[PDB]
Amino acid sequence: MSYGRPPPDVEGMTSLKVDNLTYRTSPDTLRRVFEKYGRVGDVYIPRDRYTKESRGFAFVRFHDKRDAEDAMDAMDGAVLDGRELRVQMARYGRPPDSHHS
RNA sequence: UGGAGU
Repeated sequence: MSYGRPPPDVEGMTSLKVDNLTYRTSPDTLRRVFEKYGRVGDVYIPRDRYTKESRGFAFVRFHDKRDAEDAMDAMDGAVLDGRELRVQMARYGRPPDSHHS
């Protein structure tokens, strides 16, 4: 079982974004950790789709404004080693293509 | 480096 192609509603929701995954974090943790604030519409990683050498972040996505600004006002900048969280609103949309030619 | 999904 996998995401495949989860259809969001980004055209009518807050579409929050989160990043700054530590050298020991994963999207499954980023989900259980940000799900407690309310809900998450997606939690996914570009992982260069075939090289995964980046993984320095995991683009999580929210829909509730009140739960998106709260998770941001309650976890971003809560760092203690040089990088723990970075969360703010998205202003950029899904890729049409970045992995083929 | 703010997303490369069948």
